[PDB]
Amino acid sequence: CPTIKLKRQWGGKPSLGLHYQVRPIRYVVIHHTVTGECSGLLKCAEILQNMQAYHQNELDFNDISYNFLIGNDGIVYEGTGWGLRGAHTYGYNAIGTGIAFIGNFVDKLPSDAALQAAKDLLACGVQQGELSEDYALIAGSQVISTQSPGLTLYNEIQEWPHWLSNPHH
Repeated sequence: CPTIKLKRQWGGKPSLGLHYQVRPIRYVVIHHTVTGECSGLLKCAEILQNMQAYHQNELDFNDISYNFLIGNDGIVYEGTGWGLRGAHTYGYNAIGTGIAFIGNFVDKLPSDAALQAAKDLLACGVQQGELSEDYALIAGSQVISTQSPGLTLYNEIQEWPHWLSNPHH
């Protein structure tokens, strides 16, 4: 079970509005940030802080759009966190957990540590009752008009158990 970097622990601002999710959650949506990569708290916190500010100020979201975000270091950074609605995926915020790999993975994969942290996050979520034992894992590109999480990353995750090939758009 990965130790999650909580919101305060990376210097993030409190959410401007809470919307509680049903438990358990049935969909996990995978994204990339279309940002540079990062490792370690110092560079990861800068990106997340700027991203949250952009989401709250320019995009009018209550908080950083993703539920969780994962760095090259293989640490899971709390975005909206478990049980709270983000704004990462149209039609899948209330009923989904949005997980973004930090970086751009059209042409490359995230680090092995990032990929393993993600699998651990999903298994622990099932174990803790955060996710349905038969949760569906999907790419953002399956359900909204986007390339996220990037073709290469997309090719990776369609091989994990729980991948669902036909989620509703």
